[PDB]
Amino acid sequence: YDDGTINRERSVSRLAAVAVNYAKAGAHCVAPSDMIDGRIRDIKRGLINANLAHKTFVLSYAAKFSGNLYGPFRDAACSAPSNGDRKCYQLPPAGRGLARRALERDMSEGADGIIVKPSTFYLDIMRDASEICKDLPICAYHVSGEYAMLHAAAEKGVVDLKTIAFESHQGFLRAGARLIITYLAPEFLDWLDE
Amino acid sequence: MHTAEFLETEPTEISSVLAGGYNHPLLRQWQSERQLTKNMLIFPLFISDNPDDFTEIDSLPNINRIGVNRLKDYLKPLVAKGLRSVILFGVPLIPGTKDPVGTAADDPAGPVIQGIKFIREYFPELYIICDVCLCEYTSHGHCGVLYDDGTINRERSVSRLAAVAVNYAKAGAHCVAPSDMIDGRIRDIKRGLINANLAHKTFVLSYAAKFSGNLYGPFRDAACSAPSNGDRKCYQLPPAGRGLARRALERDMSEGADGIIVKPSTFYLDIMRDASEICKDLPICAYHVSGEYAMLHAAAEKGVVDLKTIAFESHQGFLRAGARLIITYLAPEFLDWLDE
Amino acid sequence: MHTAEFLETEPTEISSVLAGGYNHPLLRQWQSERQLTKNMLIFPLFISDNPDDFTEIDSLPNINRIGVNRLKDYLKPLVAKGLRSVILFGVPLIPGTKDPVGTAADDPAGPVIQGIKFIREYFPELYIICDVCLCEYTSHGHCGVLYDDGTINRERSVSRLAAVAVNYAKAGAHCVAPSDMIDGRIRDIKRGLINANLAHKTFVLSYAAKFSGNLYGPFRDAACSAPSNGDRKCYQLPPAGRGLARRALERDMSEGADGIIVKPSTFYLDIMRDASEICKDLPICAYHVSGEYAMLHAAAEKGVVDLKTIAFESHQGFLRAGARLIITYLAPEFLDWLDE
Amino acid sequence: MHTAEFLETEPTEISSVLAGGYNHPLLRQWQSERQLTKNMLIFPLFISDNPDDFTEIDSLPNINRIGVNRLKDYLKPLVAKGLRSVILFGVPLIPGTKDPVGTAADDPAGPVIQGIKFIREYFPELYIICDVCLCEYTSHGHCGVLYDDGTINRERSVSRLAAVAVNYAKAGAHCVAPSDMIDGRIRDIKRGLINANLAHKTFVLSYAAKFSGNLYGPFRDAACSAPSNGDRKCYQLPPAGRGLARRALERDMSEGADGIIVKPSTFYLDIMRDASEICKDLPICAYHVSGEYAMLHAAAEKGVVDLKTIAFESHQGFLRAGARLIITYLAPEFLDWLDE
Ligand SMILES: *[C@H](CCCCCC(=O)O)CCC(=O)O
Ligand SMILES: *[C@H](CCCCCC(=O)O)CCC(=O)O
Ligand SMILES: *[C@H](CCCCCC(=O)O)CCC(=O)O
Ligand SMILES: *[C@H](CCCCCC(=O)O)CCC(=O)O
Ligand SMILES: [Zn+2]
Ligand SMILES: [Zn+2]
Ligand SMILES: [Zn+2]
Repeated sequence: YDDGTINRERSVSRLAAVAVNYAKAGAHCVAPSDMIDGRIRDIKRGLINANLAHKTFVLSYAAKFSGNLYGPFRDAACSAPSNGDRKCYQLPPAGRGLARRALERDMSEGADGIIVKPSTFYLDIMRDASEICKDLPICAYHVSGEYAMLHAAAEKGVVDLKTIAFESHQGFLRAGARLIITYLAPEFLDWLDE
Repeated sequence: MHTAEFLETEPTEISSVLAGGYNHPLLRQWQSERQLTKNMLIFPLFISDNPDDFTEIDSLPNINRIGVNRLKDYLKPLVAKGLRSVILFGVPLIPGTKDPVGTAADDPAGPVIQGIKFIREYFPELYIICDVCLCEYTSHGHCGVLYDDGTINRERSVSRLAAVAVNYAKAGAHCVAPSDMIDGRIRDIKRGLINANLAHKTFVLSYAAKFSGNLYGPFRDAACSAPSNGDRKCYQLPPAGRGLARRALERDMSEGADGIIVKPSTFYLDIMRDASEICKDLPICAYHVSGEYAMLHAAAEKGVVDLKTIAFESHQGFLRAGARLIITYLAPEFLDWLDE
Repeated sequence: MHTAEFLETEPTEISSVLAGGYNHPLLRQWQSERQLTKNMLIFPLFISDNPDDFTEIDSLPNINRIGVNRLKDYLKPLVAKGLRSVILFGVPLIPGTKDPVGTAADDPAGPVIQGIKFIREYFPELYIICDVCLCEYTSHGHCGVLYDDGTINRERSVSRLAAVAVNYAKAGAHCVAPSDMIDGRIRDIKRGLINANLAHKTFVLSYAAKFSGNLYGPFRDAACSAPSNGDRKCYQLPPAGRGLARRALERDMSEGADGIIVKPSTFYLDIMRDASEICKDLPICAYHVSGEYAMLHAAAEKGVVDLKTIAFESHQGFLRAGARLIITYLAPEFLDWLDE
Repeated sequence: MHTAEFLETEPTEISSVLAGGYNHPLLRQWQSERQLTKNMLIFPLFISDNPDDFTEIDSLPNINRIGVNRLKDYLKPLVAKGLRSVILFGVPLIPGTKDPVGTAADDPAGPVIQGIKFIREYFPELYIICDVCLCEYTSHGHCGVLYDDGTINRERSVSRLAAVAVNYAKAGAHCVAPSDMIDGRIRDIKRGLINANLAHKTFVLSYAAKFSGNLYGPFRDAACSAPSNGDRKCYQLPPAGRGLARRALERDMSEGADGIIVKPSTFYLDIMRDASEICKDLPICAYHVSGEYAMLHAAAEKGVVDLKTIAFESHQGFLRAGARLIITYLAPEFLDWLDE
């Protein structure tokens, strides 16, 4: 909006277009990560009208929280909320009630799956999701801050990288996830073999 | 030209609109099921049998091993800042003090009981929790009395444990927190307290869901006791074992726990949630373990995160998952922050 | 002309649209609550008291009766392909070896215990499960000690059974799987293991929901023992009895089962689901029975189905219904397939 | 000597004792939540456009393709034995009769509608169910109208389907059973029936949970139509997909299904159970598929099982899992057996 807060209507309108265009280009799955109210509905409707809903997985970041764990990401995809705070749309860390409502909402609006982000620090929300979205695949996102915290701790000798990597990621599966987005995927491609 | 495309959309459904509930700073407080207060905080104390002790524990940043004559000067600022509870771990370093049956566990001249008498005299408003285990007192560093083969002897171990716990309560501990994970020990501790006419005044805070893992590093570097010859996995639950943790939670509640501890904490938030449903009528306590505590200190130092920010995030995480109590090495920092 | 008519319809409701979730090969993997892995597989072994045995079991395609000196050569390829667990059935063929009280059940020179010692020595990474029953050892071919009239004697039977199970664990079995279905036997087996100081290391895997039926054909043709004079229906549950199976499941869990077996499997998938709710905190195991296994081999041979396709369909069926373990005669084929 | 050992045991706990409930033949009837009756049975009919047809369907033992002038002589013994319901599948073999949009589906001179008029006139006590799909009528053998690329066109397909279903009801079908699995088709069929003033008298029996698999073999060998160029997996649910089946069940109920079909049956008993909870207020119907039916015939012939025994076991299995209806090719045998 002219004031700087977010314009729901024009934003979701813009977002649905992008998602559809990614699917037109050949993406199998779109994962909206904006957290703007009602965007999954408009993305699903957009895919329907484009005759792509029958082949596009909508993987919503349904429970995405504000926090101190996104550090390295901004240092990669170069984009950190200049002038403002992404807390008026990311949920507050203490807000379990809102996350539960956001989970039911995205499922009801057409999500085929949901992402919980960050992961370790939100395992209880993953569990909540496993009950509310029991018929849907749940995906854990091990965020750059969580990933950097493990690398740092190991380097300092607090823990062993591979041990704490398997512990944290088995932690996702214990809490209800059956999918994991992780920067340690290349190491896991190796380890799971042996 | 590639121009910005905008799809036609439907009017907003009311059911979509959540942001009305967290647009303002005070609303993100409204949205919390429990808010962090000072009396929620339990600070662990490692008591040495050298009474003039004050030794830095290598891998436990800003945490030390302290003897009785250094205790009042260390605990006075904290109690005057709002500290309400301590959890005691004894670290007897005198040679000859460890033995097969963990005899020194309840030695009246031992660090724990002396620590109990100290605090009871000089800080009688302080709530005293005592860890109950043999690992700190055994020659082999395990949490119970072994069989000749080296596995654990359930019967003799719980028999030994109940004695210790009762003795800690006799000495004046308000709360006993058994951390051994040996099957059925809460029953025998409760029965022991009953027969000693102390059950009506002793809180039994069970480490009901305690997991094996890579997060206990600095602790062993403090209370000097890491499972020589063997692995504490045959009694600590496997990290993937949600089913066993749920069963262990129902068991300890049914055996008399007044409260339960989930340990470690951040990495087991889903188990805390499980506990909040199964043990809904009981206080649930999070233990932020030395490995978790050291991981945060390390990450901050490296610039990955801000210590105080991630400390508040992690600990509010405990409250979100169902805990209303927190055992944490960051209690002294939180005594400061909660004021401002 | 008859032309193709098309009714006017409403815009698509989002609530109608599911295909977004399974349009791609990797999504049909995403959609599974559990994926089939190699360590899920338990392969049954029939051990003969003739140590040089290797006899084809007529009605059990590609499955044989093997003695101790033929075991290492038979199990070596499998363990090196990923086999992690075996379930042992003894087949004593020596005359004079069967008797009223099933004495040979725990004979230290008997096929089971000798099989246990063999595997423990030459394959110490293998997890050993022992079937626990008397039917293979009794003169009359029934699963417990009878009354003079021929019905089963609960007390003496469970007394006899607990002894056998404990003896198998003494000999080194990691897991005992009682398959008799006699009321209360899990309690007495657990108590027996407790008193022998073996409960802390022995998995009790109860055949909690075992049904009467037409699917056990080849088994009797292997372990030579089909209910002479009588019917095993007065202890196996009736196929229509869902209520009894549910009660039997709660009972065995409450009596100490660490896991439960549902048998047969395909034809009882709804009971597996029932078990997944009642015994939600316990591992559930599917037993693909010799009749089910022979039915698939027969159907394929006749061209009704493809063996490997229907094998993966049936066994993924177990995982869908709640099982995370499978006892199956197709384990050797699955050791191969899961690789590719 | 190795003697039979017997452990000391505790008195019997009442909670252990279940056998009091199934010791007698009439009790295994008491124990059933539903008993199999004759009016539960629905027999499929394959109607050819050659009215003098009576051709054996290779892979469907004792089942044939029949034209209108052979129908009364074939259905008379059955109706007089207790048959109450039929499910019609048309098999138009005349050249030029298949086409892109499945025009022949609701051809008034087509086998289905002619079959409807036949039965309505000569067997007006018979309840008529019509399969609703395009696969039997399309040039490419798929269950809906395709996009140029070959995937399925949801809108035009459901539009085409609703027309067919309504037309079957106009012709006098009592029940329509859509088997295409295309998202949202039940809504449009119900709306179509409403607008035609037929919803008050037409049962909509949805194939809500229909899975991909290896069990449909003989069917394609009967109704001649197997997915040329492609795979019916992008609309049939994956076998491992319990979550999708549960969602599909809630969807079809919410869209107006009066009943639901689970197909295949034995191999999906856990889904039947799921359905019994989600669609608890609706009749649930089991479809024993041609592959399942052929597998039983094959297994019996090979001696693995007894046909009638395993037929009663499997079909009582449907009732145990929650079904109160069964579509089965063994209906004629069951008309006989249920009498004795
Ligand atoms: C980006 C969506 C996924 C979270 C990035 C995860 C990571 O690697 O840190 C938006 C997140 C944000 O920067 O607010
Ligand atoms: C000690 C009981 C509490 C866990 C220690 C927490 C910490 O600060 O690391 C026994 C744990 C063990 O070492 O196994
Ligand atoms: C044997 C216990 C497991 C069932 C055998 C499974 C098979 O391969 O057929 C007792 C079953 C019995 O014969 O009653
Ligand atoms: C036909 C609908 C009912 C399933 C046929 C049952 C049988 O007798 O095999 C469509 C199924 C298909 O061929 O995909
Ligand atoms: Zn300990
Ligand atoms: Zn038996
Ligand atoms: Zn079709």
